[PDB]
Amino acid sequence: HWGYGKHNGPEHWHKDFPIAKGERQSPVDIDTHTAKYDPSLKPLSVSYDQATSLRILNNGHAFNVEFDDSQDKAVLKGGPLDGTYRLIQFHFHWGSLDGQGSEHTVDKKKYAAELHLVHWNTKYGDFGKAVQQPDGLAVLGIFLKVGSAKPGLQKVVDVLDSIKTKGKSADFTNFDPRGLLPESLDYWTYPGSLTTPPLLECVTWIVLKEPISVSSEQVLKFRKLNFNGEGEPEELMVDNWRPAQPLKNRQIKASFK
Ligand SMILES: Nc1cc(C(F)(F)F)c(S(N)(=O)=O)cc1S(N)(=O)=O
Ligand SMILES: [Zn+2]
Repeated sequence: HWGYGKHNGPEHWHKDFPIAKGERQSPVDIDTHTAKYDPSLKPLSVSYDQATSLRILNNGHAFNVEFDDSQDKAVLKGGPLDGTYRLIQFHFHWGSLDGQGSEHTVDKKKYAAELHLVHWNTKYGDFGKAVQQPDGLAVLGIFLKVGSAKPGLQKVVDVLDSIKTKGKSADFTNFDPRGLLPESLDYWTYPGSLTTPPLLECVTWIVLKEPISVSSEQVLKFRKLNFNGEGEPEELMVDNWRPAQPLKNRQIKASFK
């Protein structure tokens, strides 16, 4: 199965998923001097007040905090988006050390981790159908740097002990994702793909410029998770990030000057 190891990592994915070498793959390096401010971009709208979390799951490569997307509650609109995108889940990518972990990079700078809030275009009916469309998903990416603790992230941190190994899940209701957002919604956007297999090119990426700060203790607990299943040799869940891919025929647009 695909993973992030030497024999099943990012450099191997193309064999089972040829699209890995496609024309709009993610992540990418964001060259802040080449990104162009775009006035055609409408205001970004993040409406998470009615978000309903359900549970958290360790899927063997990261952990997903799932939400009830059977109704329009937590939605992302505006910005480069047309229509309404419903929040289905969020997860993170992190490193073994503070100097690495993020998937997107800024002027080649790697952050300690990266938060991905995944949303799907409601005009497609369901997530499975949305991922087969060029504009099926919108992922809001947020960088994490080590410094002060992020109060809104602690609830996630303290439940990780209960889902240490692959396949384990735990009830995770009443979690408010608004607590993971930085002050500014300034962002960069470009057409890309899922950063994990099947690497489908169905994502409109919206990466926030302002990172949130998390404590060393908080990220340390992320690093205590396991890639392996219960009762198997321990393989710490770290460095579950895909490196920057060729930008190719794409221009990254900035919402700010
Ligand atoms: N866009 C998306 C969709 C999924 C999906 F699988 F849920 F579809 C995942 S996953 N494998 O980590 O859950 C990850 C992403 S990402 N890293 O591009 O934000
Ligand atoms: Zn991701």
